[PDB]
Amino acid sequence: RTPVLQSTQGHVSNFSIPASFNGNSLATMEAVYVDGGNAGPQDWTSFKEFGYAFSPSYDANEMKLTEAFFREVRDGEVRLTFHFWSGETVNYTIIKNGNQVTGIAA
Amino acid sequence: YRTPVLQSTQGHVSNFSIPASFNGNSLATMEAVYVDGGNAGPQDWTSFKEFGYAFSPSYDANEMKLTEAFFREVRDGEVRLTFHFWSGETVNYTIIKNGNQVTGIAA
Repeated sequence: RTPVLQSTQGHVSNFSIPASFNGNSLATMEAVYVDGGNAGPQDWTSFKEFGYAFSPSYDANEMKLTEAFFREVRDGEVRLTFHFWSGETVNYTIIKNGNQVTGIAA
Repeated sequence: YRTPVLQSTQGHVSNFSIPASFNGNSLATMEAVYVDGGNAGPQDWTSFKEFGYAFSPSYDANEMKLTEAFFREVRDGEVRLTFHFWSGETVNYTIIKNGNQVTGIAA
């Protein structure tokens, strides 16, 4: 099953993507720049750290991307891949300008 | 022109969403002041709160989100919110915060 993600506009300090949880449990998230390169904390991997960089908020139907995550994102466009306990992946695009971030669902 | 608008609700500070129609409008900003005076929410120096940080419209879901960060800077009690659209026109709403609980009352 693939319940899934809304477009949104937010701030780097408490950015949340509205998310229809009902379905799945999140396993991990990758982040890469559009034109290649791992994005976010730990440049040596595309896969980010649960809790530190991102965390699902099942009660609130939100995916949080933390401020620590955005500290390691160069202004621009980033594609996120959310991996669930299979079912299956879900892409999402984020555009970061300074403190502003726009999120675009696939 | 037109004023589609807001429902009463009850929630927790972590989350809080006000049911909202959407249409007509697009939100421009939101003010928050205590009933007894004083700017409420993050940035005491202005009544006008920060779009995206303190609040955000959720057009697809017909909701106004007030974030947890907003509430962290609201002293327990009663706050009047004034939502300003592009433009048509303002809409008042009352929130009562008690600890982690919040009640929202429509105009």
